Order: sequence, then structure tokens, then C-alpha cells
Amino acid sequence: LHKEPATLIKAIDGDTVKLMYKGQPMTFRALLVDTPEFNEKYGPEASAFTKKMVENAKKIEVEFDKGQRTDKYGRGLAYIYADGKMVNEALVRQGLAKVAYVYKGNNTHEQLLRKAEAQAKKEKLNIWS
Ligand SMILES: Cc1cn([C@H]2C[C@H](OP(=O)(O)O)[C@@H](COP(=O)(O)O)O2)c(=O)[nH]c1=O
Ligand SMILES: [Ca+2]
Repeated sequence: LHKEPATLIKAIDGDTVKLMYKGQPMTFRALLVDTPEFNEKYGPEASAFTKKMVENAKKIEVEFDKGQRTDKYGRGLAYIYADGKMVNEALVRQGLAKVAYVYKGNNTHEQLLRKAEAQAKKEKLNIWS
């Protein structure tokens, strides 16, 4: 896989963000995770966590996996990086997302994110408390 440049347009919630990619606005949905919706427990915290991560970043990148790059809602499906740190992994490590939506061919970082979930769980963090 390889990282490509993108620019923040707007935070949306824990696992979606609006980014300018190859000069076009698109909503990106974070691969391999699921944050609570804003109306659910930890949802506001998930939203706040991702917002700080992307808004503070001097550099956002997106990394597509090997399979589909758009979901059925027209959202980009990627791993999203903020100054080199993967949002997807960071959410999971903080117990603010579960590993989820693991589809064949788009699962390159599955074991990485699983390892993070295991540690969040060990630490009884947030969703796991
Ligand atoms: C993360 C992801 C979600 N989706 C689809 C599955 C779910 O369809 P359904 O909407 O029909 O339940 C939806 C969940 O995304 P959200 O968790 O943002 O709601 O997005 C994909 O198709 N591929 C993906 O990689
Ligand atoms: Ca969600």
C-alpha cells in the first residue's frame, strides 16, 4: 500500500471525515473500524478524538487498500493518517472504536488493529470499561 496526500475539509464523526483528495471533496470512511454514532455512548468522545487528530495534523494522508475504494454510499474507504499516525489504529487503541467491517481484500492492517483492540480491552478502556 502507499500513502497519498489529502487536505482536511471538515471533521464529521468518529470514523468519517471530509477530505479533499486529488482536488475533489469526498467523505472518507475509516477502514476496519466502527465508532459509536454521536447519539450513542462514547460517540461524542470518538468524534472529539478524530476531530482533534485531523484538525491538529500538519499533514493528512490516505492509504487505500487492495480492494474497493468507494463504498455503496460513495464514501472513500481508506486508512487515514495524521502526521504519520493512523487514525484507524489510534481510535481502536483508545477503546473508542471496535475492529469491524473486515471484508476480504480490504484487510491489510487487520492484525495491527486487532493487536490494538486487545490492548485497549486489557486496559478496560472506554467502550471496554
Ligand atoms: C467500513 C465499511 C462500511 N461499509 C458499509 C457497511 C454498512 O452498510 P449498511 O449501511 O447497509 O449497514 C455501512 C456501515 O457504515 P457506518 O458504520 O458508517 O454506518 O457501510 C462498507 O461497505 N465497506 C466498509 O469497508
Ligand atoms: Ca459508525
